[PDB]
Amino acid sequence: LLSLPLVGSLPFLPRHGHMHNNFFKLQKKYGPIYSVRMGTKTTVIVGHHQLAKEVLIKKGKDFSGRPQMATLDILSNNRKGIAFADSGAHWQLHRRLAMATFALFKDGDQKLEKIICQEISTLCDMLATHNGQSIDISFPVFVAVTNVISLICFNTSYKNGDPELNVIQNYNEGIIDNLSKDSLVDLVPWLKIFPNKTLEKLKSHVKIRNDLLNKILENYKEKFRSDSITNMLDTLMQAKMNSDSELLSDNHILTTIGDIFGAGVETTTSVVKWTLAFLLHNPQVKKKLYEEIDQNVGFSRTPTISDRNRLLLLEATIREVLRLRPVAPMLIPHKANVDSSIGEFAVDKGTEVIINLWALHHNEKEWHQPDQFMPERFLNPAGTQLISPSVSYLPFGAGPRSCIGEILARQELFLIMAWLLQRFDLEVPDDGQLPSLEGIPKVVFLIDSFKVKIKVRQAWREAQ
Ligand code: HEM
Ligand SMILES: CC(=O)[C@H]1CC[C@H]2[C@@H]3CC=C4C[C@@H](O)CC[C@]4(C)[C@H]3CC[C@]12C
Repeated sequence: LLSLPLVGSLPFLPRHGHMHNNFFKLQKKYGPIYSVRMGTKTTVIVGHHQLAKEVLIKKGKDFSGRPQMATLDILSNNRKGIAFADSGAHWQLHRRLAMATFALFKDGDQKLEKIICQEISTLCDMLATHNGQSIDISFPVFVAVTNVISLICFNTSYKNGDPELNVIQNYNEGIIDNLSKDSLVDLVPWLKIFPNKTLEKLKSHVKIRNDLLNKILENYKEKFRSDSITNMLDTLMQAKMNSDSELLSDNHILTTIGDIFGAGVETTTSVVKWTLAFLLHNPQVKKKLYEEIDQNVGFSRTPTISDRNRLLLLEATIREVLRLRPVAPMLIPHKANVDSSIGEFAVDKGTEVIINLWALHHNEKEWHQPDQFMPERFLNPAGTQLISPSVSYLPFGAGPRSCIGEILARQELFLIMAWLLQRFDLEVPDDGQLPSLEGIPKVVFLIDSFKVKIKVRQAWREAQ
């Protein structure tokens, strides 16, 4: 009477719970760092901030690779661009170019605060027409951030009603949906197991997206001139002519613009939706934010970047949203470029390594009541300045593969929330339904579409 032969073993049920939460629960049994193997591939899950900072910072270069995935190969055209590119010359080149591009908006007649505030005023006007109604603000916000990125990349933007915006929204939604079912970290490779159309569907969306990028590129090749470097595509093209020109082919440049448009639009739109959601569940915090803005900016002017020194609760709220609901609760998978180690455990070349950011932001030894939305935790006991209550906090990642849009992201988020609170009461709809805060884990941690009643504030109207 013997034990059964065991051909496979998994520690939890696939497709049951959010994987990032499942991995975190396993830490109780197994500690902050453990592995799983799928056939020949081995993946390592890291869940403590110290070990995470070893992988991301102290040994960044050792762990800066990206694993190959069938779906990411499609979206990135066989590993071009920045985000899904393996570490290497192509990756390093476009990455630095993209970062240098942000210097052309440091100030001057192309100031980032002004570009953003231009789109936000259009967004505000649009939303004012819905005065007294309940709406889903996904699309207006998406259009506003799409313009901002479009100005950074091409110095161009869309007029309201350009149906191209609906086209983009449509393939974005389709890409995000098919890129993964679960998180980007899929436990079992079901895609390569059962008959399915996922790759063909993803191809189809990626086709439409690429053909649109091709179109914009051929138009820009004729508008481009060496004496005017004002946007990202200039930088890529200026760099191509000075040139190792195999790293700056057409596909490379498109894939790069693709990632920039991708991350620029989807992440920022998502965090605004989450922020509005959390405020609808917390009228009291929302009350104090109105009081804060009314008493620090008033209705004599619009909010500006420099008001982030004054509106501290607004900055704390944004930080607390990125804690509870990180856009990428498992970053993007890393990969060991060389043989190495984490916490003095050996990690081989080619081993996939996921940072469970969700664990870092809910670690009970590092955060007081992690389950709770408490913007206060980012304010000194008085409320006079911001502080870092924990080092176990990495919403934008760190080291070599860290976010390159973080400042753009922080500022866009700050200004949208600041303007919106200045002009609008944002209440629960007359149906009384609150948004679900459970979320949907894709490559981005989406929130369910919900509605808000939007009303021009009486205090703003009086300002005439
Ligand atoms: C609230 C908004 C955002 C958040 C929370 C965020 C967070 C992150 C995270 C976690 C990563 C991956 C770090 C890693 O893989 O270790 C990342 C990577 C990246 N992000 Fe952001 N991001 C945001 C907005 C943006 C924006 C606005 C842009 C572009 C302007 C952008 C461009 C990128 C790119 C290109 C990468 C890949 C970097 C590489 O592999 O070298 N992100 N971001
Ligand atoms: C937050 C983050 O890490 C960013 C880095 C690159 C970003 C991706 C880059 C490209 C795309 C394709 C686009 O159509 C939709 C979003 C999507 C899939 C982005 C989602 C979020 C990603 C993964």
